[PDB]
Amino acid sequence: AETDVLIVGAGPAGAMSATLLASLGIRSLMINRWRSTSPGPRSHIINQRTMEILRDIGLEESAKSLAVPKEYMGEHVYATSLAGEEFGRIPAWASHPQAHAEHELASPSRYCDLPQLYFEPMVVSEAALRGADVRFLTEYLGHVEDQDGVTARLLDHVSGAEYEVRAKYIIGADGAHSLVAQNAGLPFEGQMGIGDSGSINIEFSADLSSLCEHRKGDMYYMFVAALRMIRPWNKWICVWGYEITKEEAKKIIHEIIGTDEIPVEVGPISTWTINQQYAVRNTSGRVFCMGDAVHRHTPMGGLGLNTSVQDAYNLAWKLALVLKGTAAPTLLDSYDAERSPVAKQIVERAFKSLSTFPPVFEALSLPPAPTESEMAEALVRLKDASEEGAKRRAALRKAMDATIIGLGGGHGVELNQRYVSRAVFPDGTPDPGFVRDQEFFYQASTRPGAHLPHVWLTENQRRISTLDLCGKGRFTLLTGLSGAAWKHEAEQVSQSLGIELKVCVIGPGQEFVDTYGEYAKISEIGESGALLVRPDMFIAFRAKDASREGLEQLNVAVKSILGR
Amino acid sequence: AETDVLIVGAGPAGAMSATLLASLGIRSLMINRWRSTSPGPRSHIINQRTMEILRDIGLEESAKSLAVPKEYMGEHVYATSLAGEEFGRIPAWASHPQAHAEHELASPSRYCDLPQLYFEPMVVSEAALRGADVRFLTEYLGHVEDQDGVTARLLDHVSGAEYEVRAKYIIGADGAHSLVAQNAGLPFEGQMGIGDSGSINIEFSADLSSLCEHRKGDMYYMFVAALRMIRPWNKWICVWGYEITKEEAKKIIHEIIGTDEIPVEVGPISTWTINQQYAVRNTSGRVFCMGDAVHRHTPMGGLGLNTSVQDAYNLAWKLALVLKGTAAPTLLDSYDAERSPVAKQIVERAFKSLSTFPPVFEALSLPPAPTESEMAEALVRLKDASEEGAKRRAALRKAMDATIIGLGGGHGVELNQRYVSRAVFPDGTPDPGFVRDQEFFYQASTRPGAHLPHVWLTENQRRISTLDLCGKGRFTLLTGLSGAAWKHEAEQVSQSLGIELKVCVIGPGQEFVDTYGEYAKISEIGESGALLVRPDMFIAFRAKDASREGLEQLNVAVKSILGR
Amino acid sequence: AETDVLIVGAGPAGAMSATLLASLGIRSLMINRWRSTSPGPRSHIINQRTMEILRDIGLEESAKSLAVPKEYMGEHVYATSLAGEEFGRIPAWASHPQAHAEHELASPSRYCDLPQLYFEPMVVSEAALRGADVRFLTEYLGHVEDQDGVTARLLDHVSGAEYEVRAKYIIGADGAHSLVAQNAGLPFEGQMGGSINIEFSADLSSLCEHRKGDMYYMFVAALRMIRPWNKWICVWGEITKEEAKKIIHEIIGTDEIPVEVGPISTWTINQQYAVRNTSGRVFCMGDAVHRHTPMGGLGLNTSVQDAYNLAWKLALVLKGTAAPTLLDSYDAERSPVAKQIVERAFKSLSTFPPVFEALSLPPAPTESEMAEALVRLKDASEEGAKRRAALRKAMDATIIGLGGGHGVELNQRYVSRAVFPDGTPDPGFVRDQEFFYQASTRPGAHLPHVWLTENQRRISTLDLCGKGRFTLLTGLSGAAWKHEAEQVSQSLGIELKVCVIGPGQEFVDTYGEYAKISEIGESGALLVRPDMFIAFRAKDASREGLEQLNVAVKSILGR
Ligand SMILES: Cc1cc2nc3c(=O)[nH]c(=O)nc-3n(C[C@H](O)[C@H](O)[C@H](O)COP(=O)(O)OP(=O)(O)OC[C@H]3O[C@@H](n4cnc5c(N)ncnc54)[C@H](O)[C@@H]3O)c2cc1C
Ligand SMILES: Cc1cc2nc3c(=O)[nH]c(=O)nc-3n(C[C@H](O)[C@H](O)[C@H](O)COP(=O)(O)OP(=O)(O)OC[C@H]3O[C@@H](n4cnc5c(N)ncnc54)[C@H](O)[C@@H]3O)c2cc1C
Ligand SMILES: Cc1cc2nc3c(=O)[nH]c(=O)nc-3n(C[C@H](O)[C@H](O)[C@H](O)COP(=O)(O)OP(=O)(O)OC[C@H]3O[C@@H](n4cnc5c(N)ncnc54)[C@H](O)[C@@H]3O)c2cc1C
Repeated sequence: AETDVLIVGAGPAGAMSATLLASLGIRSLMINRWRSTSPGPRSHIINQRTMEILRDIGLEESAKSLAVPKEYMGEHVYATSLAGEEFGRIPAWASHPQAHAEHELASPSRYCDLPQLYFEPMVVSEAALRGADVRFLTEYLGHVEDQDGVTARLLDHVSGAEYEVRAKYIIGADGAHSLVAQNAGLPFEGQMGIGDSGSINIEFSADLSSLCEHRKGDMYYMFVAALRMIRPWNKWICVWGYEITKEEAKKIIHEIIGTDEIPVEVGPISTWTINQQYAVRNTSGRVFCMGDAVHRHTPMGGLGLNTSVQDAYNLAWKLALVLKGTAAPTLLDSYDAERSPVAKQIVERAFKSLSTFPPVFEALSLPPAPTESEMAEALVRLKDASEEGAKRRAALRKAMDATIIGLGGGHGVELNQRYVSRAVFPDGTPDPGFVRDQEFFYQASTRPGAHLPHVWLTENQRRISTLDLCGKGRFTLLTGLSGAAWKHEAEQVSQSLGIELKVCVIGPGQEFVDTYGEYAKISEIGESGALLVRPDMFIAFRAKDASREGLEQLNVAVKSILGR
Repeated sequence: AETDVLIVGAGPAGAMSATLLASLGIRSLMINRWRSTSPGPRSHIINQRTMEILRDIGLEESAKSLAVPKEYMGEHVYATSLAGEEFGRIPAWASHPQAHAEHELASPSRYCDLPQLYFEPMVVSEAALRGADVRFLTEYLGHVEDQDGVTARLLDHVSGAEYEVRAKYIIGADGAHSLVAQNAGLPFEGQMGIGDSGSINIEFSADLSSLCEHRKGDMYYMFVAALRMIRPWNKWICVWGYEITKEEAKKIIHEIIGTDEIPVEVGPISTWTINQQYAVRNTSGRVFCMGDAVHRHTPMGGLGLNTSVQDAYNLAWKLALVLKGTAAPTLLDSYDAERSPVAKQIVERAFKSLSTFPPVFEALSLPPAPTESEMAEALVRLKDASEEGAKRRAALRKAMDATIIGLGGGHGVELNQRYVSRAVFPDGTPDPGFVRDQEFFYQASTRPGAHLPHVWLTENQRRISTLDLCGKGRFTLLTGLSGAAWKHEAEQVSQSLGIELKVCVIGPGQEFVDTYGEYAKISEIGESGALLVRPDMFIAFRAKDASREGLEQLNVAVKSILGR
Repeated sequence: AETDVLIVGAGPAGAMSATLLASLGIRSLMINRWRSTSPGPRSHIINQRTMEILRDIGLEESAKSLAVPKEYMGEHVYATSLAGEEFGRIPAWASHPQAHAEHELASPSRYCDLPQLYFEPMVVSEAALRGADVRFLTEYLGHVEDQDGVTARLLDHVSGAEYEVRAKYIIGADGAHSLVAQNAGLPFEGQMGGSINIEFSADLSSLCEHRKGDMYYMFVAALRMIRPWNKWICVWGEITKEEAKKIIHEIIGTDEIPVEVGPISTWTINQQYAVRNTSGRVFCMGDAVHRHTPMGGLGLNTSVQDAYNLAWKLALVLKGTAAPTLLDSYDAERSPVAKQIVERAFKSLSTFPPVFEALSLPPAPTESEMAEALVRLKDASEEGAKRRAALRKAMDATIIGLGGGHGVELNQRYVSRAVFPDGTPDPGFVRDQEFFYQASTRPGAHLPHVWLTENQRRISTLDLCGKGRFTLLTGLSGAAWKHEAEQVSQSLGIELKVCVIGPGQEFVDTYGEYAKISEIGESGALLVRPDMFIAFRAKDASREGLEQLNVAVKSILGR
């Protein structure tokens, strides 16, 4: 067997890698050890960046059809049981109107709930239909790198046969115990969170619409076990901290529903164990790891799947340009530089969220483990008509509010990627800062290294996002009428370098129109300046004006970005 | 390699076979020669029976989310071009209110438009997630039957390796040139339709919502080329009768749109060639063929995919009962008996529809091939203010009306399955007839051999169909309060035979309630009578009353149905 | 004071009369004794004919905004209480798919639920905004007819003043104790044959949303939706205390939804119909000429249709384009509708009693008697079967009064001087004419609905017509009709629009459903009154066919 890229792993990072490469005409073989995509929905939260990627490759409309919308997600209930009395609620998944506005402003896409159970086959299917070879029941066993490519050895769980694959690169998308990361010898750090422990996950079916429809929520937390909607509102899952459990789980569930009179049907029961670590480096020679393979962490914030897919989006177009000989192999160095700091920041963030929960119990004057008599008292203490009862209600409210960082509040974490690499050609301006907390709030930036900011233009008097002008596996140059020279400069650069760069001259009477003036407003530069946008939506070059010197630079920057 | 059932082919008949078997705990391996599910949407019409199957295995809600609804499908336009003047319209896909009522009455499910492009991965994915092994890039080469099973030889298009699979049965779901049907030596009949010829199919993208949204339709026919919505209303395909075609197709398209000012983007271009035949027998020893493998025909009526899936639904539960030793292998004889007559009837029906089109041209006083001057005159002749112009307008209207048999009018064809086999235990009543034309109109029947009729009951004051009580890979017995004895008779029969049969006693204060009285009305028998329903929704046994003799029979009928 | 038409009464028949007359440029003065439109919800069902009238004067979209749509309306529950066990359901208001199809086929409009409480001000408002003078707190006291008009005496409940109004005609829209009908001396018949109504508020959505119904009958008190699902009224067949809340809790079968008891009012019908609706210059309509049970909700709907029949006639006569003989048709056509609806509404009362007999229940049941019958019904016996079937049969038969009388609603058949007969015999109803609408293009019938297109958009044959004028429908081969209609129009001084339906025309028979429903050649014509009724039908465009249009119009107009 021979391919250009062997993709070990078929979860979110692998499938997306296969889909993007195929889209770019790169031959790839993607392998999974197991029979199917993943039996249970491990991750459900889809952030804006993932939706943006889905939009760019034309899969957002399917993702949207399938997924529960944002409006359903908002009501996060803390309570004793589902049918019991609430302690309080918090506006999760950006459902507070101010959060929602900040959310809407940051992207054309929105939060939805879409379980991995559904997300994966949707992407594996599209990988297959696009150029990509896909082969499950096939186990990566190891590989040996030489100067020209790699040779992987595979074990075929249908035939019993074993075989080799020759490839130019290997992507290690092989999950939380990446054998590909071991064999490439990737250093890992931040091993210690607390003592290693995970969770237990029980799927079930029951029609609790009568308890959910007035107060629609992605999750309901009981003091700590979580009830998470899989479909609204009949498919569910109970999660709690941590182990063999029988069809007694069915009592636990009843007690988590606070009532034993909805018919329940207990599905599968799985345990999730996490050792929290991030790879210091994600690349070794011809090997590139991504997804859980380089960042292993708590589910808090649901950053994993989303960061996993973004790893794939960073790498794909880079592999493709190198494979085609339009970019030097040095281009592949910026994968580690851009995407390695994201791996540490998200493991650290996901862990830090866990510490926002104890204060909820403290507010309740509760120990880490509480007797029901203990918990029943805390509820009484909470309806106390005294100033001490006030202080207490306020303390609980403050404690609850603080958990939001892990439940839709980390907009800054989701969006604020800053890239420093050879891939990103610096424009000479200093880094401006975040005016506000950079974990809670997205700050739009057009400085090289930042994601292209969203704003609405029109095409045929119809709204189109600045993002929809870009991507599609190519470089795009955005300017305005006074920067007409960019067209020509971009033509000469594209001929000489054998690369595709589309230029869009936004303005009145043009194909794309700055009809709300929001482009002029967000660009940070004169009408005649230009922004150059990577196939992965990131700005790699910024021009203040169309002046000759400004025009001359474009070539220097592209060459530099390509390693040429 | 070893499996119980080798499934050659991964299209609609194979995937559905794999999904159902897996659901029944039967080990299966399903193989496809190619990289992906199918690149283009060959078949889009999903009839009620398919929707019913999707409902029973819990995939209807996904099918529905993904698919264009019935209301969109109705407006069938005949015209010169999309932007030109209509000749007339017909209420396609049962959009006439009387058609719609007949439609709604016949099933809990409804027509939708869902291209194969989407349908296939949805089912292949669910097969995989359920027990089934699935392996693409693997070619069936032949097999040799012996007394105990079969040995297939496979060619692996990734490894280059070749290998054997041992299986107890083989399903030949391998399409219009089934190698499995050749090797099993299946006789084929009705070879001659006319001279063998097919069609050319051009995918394209364009935003013709401005020409489609006021008059929403599944297809637009131009005098004969068809414009078919893939997604509304921006993805499309042109089909005409028939050959290399370049990016000139793009002119053809413009002329089929009647205008050259919507931006068009020309996708893939494929040719469909059909030799119309049906297999006289679908079974030979341990081999069972289904789908296009046993019925090859015109798309008129879109019966293929739907009949293909129904073939799978007939067989699966039968294989499973035999594989488990609860049924004799004789049980497998009724596959040919029930499903072979469906194969001939649908090839013949699909062909016969083609002859409803010429009279449209005759009404137009048009030759088989017409010069534009010829066609432009016919339009003039049609606005003529004379009695001869009247006769002409009426003739065209009559001609157009008659095409409906192939565009949603064949409800009888879709639903009127009648089964005679060992599987179906006859109750002694004669065959009642169809009061109305049996190709246009569904006639509900509870006589053994017919599909269980749909009507609404309630469960928790919520509507539930008689169909939702049944299926799930088991036998179900429906009766009423006065037939309480059925419970016990069914218990004794199920113990002694080692089989699952669920009994539902419908009535007031019961789990399921005949709240509209529609069950009493549709059942054709006293409250105390029983209907026994196969896992495939077909009635196999009918009891007039709970009398001892009536009660004694149940055992005789089940034994007989199982071959025991 | 002076006006052309004094409209006594401001309910549905009066307001609609004022609105239509104003629309036709006729001066009218509509009065009403009371402060407001009516406080009570009263009649709620709006049938297709009323909806079509609302469509024609451009008020359907507003009617549809206010109203509960048909899809809410279908689940008719019979039960012990709202929160108790159902006996069964029936598909009310044409919710059975076959009923629904028959319904949808008969008209562009559909059943909705819109309480009088809302319907009335919407129409009184539109009367006022269109030419009409409207004056509440003003009581008709009597009148005296002479040769040239009438003089009504009015009592003004604001000023205390009393005053005279001179008018050409008087419409007696003054309700179930018409003083206008008494003074005109209208004979009444069918004097051969009261309810209490309690409004309340309560959020019973938890009991109603999975089973969406216009009404819930308890065994016999009715729960009726005012707004879904927090507004309610309890009806059954005298004083009441605040104990009324107690009755309501037991009708809800539970006392745990907060309830808020609104007004409490009694309805006391005396069932009669007027043999004649017209005397000299007086014309009565609405409850004034047909008084009956609510069964079928035909009253309001028939009331408005009375107004639609008369208005364009008064207008034509008032303008001198029609002889006063044209007014004679109003009794000829509307009076048989008045008897047929009183008789129908009463006959529906007979269906309910069997439902008890199926239950082996006395007319007045005790809670134990009625607890036994529910046991008797879950019995696992052949005699339990016969009984569950007897109850189902009994329940099914009530549907004639709950959406099943489509024939009653639509099957109007006018014979009179305002309908020019075409020589064909009356064809019959192939099916029961109380349950099933039968479309007809024979003169005397309502113009049948089918869809044409205009700009490739669906438009009903009805939308081509009306608008207070005569319309002539034909096809391309009947092009001569346009000229014949112009000559006739000029000579008679009366507007008649001609529509030549066909390919390349303004209106197109795009589905061929016109050719199919018309009953005549492409070159034939149908002439449609301002009230949607066919008054003339020609088979083809022959000279004799053409020459007859003028005879028919002259004849219709009385000239
Ligand atoms: C039970 C469970 C529950 C979870 N719940 C949540 C949650 O509630 N919220 C949340 O945010 N996150 C959750 N996660 C985390 C989530 O699954 C990860 O973020 C995500 O699946 C990792 O993406 P990935 O594609 O990098 O890795 P994976 O999705 O694990 O993909 C790795 C792939 O590589 C394949 N593979 C592994 N080894 C080999 C080999 N030797 N040869 C060939 N193929 C191989 C595997 O079969 C797999 O298909 C959960 C994970 C699990 C297991
Ligand atoms: C281009 C095209 C357009 C069409 N358009 C329409 C339309 O507009 N309307 C309509 O009603 N119908 C249409 N059809 C018909 C429709 O495709 C069939 O009804 C349906 O796909 C057949 O179902 P099936 O699963 O039995 O066969 P298929 O879907 O053909 O499945 C057969 C499978 O077996 C596999 N296979 C074949 N040989 C081997 C082998 N030796 N080893 C292993 N695997 C093998 C194939 O890869 C394939 O996956 C179209 C068909 C085509 C090809
Ligand atoms: C309490 C009640 C409940 C009802 N419930 C239902 C129901 O549930 N379902 C149903 O189908 N039908 C019901 N009806 C019937 C419905 O109200 C009638 O069909 C409808 O109101 C009659 O329309 P109308 O305009 O002809 O009469 P009305 O609506 O009574 O209009 C007559 C108008 O004339 C005015 N008037 C009377 N006398 C004089 C005078 N001397 N001077 C000036 N003005 C005068 C009155 O104020 C009134 O506004 C109910 C009627 C009542 C009274």
